[PDB]
Amino acid sequence: VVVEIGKVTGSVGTTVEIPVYFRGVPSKGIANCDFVFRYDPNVLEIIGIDPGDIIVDPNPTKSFDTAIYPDRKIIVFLFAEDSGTGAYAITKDGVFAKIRATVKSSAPGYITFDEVGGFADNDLVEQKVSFIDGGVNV
Amino acid sequence: VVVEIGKVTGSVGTTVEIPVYFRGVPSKGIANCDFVFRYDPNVLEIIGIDPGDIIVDPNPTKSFDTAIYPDRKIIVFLFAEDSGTGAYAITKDGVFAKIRATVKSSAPGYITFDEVGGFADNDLVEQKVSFIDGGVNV
Repeated sequence: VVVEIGKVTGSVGTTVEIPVYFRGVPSKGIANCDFVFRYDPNVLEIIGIDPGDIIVDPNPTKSFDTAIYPDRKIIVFLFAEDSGTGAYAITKDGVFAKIRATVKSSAPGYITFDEVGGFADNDLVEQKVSFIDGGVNV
Repeated sequence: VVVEIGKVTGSVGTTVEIPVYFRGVPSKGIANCDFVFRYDPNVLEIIGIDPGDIIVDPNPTKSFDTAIYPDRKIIVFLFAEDSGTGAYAITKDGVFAKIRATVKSSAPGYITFDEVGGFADNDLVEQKVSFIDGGVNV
């Protein structure tokens, strides 16, 4: 399993979307996972983070949650398959989330992997994961 | 509204419980809130964090969630009233959560307030909050 933060470009004053990709998803699927990303609030102002299309839960906001802490310079991602039967597990490669941010400076806006929490398939077995960094104008 | 991390004592090798108190809860209740705490993984090893009795949701784990990041030295608390009607809102003073940790050293084990996210009543109005620090053997 590989998690990749996309690399995009944008002008000062405009709002961009940075996608987070999941690839190499196992057959059993991913029932839950959580991780933290680091960013610079002086370059990028996070307006919101939306669930990707791989989130099969009919009401994505139930299974997907995020917390943003500017002062700490971190973003927390928490995914917990809401059905409780493994029904809403992530089973296909694609877009996991979309970060919406306003570019405040032309300085590079890095979004880097900081730390992983859990990351397990439907049988609650922990998976091997690798993260690739990205950001805006990098 | 005041959030207080309790102060407890314990011996090296034993497991303790540090309670988190909520006081001055408004009439409308608290529908959601999130915040981060800092700790030292060399002194305290967090085994788990359980929802307090003020969490009225019949299945507390639905409305209450936490993430623990040892390397980053932080604990993230996320409360989001699960009914979606304001039914499971926190409406009375009491114990919000209980941190279970194994004491690994007799050095002071501080659990300090780091940053707040949201904190609103049932009408989605943001509340004024103050945090008091605590920990083990402090």
